[PDB]
Amino acid sequence: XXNXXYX
Amino acid sequence: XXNXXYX
Ligand SMILES: *[C@@H]1O[C@H](CO)[C@@H](O)[C@H](O)[C@H]1O
Ligand SMILES: *[C@@H]1O[C@H](CO)[C@@H](O)[C@H](O)[C@H]1O
Ligand SMILES: *[C@H]1C[C@](C)(N)C(O)(O)[C@H](C)O1
Ligand SMILES: *[C@H]1C[C@](C)(N)C(O)(O)[C@H](C)O1
Repeated sequence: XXNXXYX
Repeated sequence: XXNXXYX
């Protein structure tokens, strides 16, 4: 991954 | 806020 969120 | 990221 490497991005974040939260969805 | 309350959401995340990262931008
Ligand atoms: C999500 O990423 C942030 C940034 O590194 C960190 O501070 C949180 O503990 C992690 O859940
Ligand atoms: C989200 O990320 C910030 C930055 O590291 C941190 O301060 C919060 O505790 C984490 O939930
Ligand atoms: C991350 C934060 C958020 C977008 N407010 C959420 O609580 O809805 C999600 C489930 O986790
Ligand atoms: C959160 C993750 C990311 C989008 N890959 C970033 O490193 O570019 C940003 C600065 O922090």
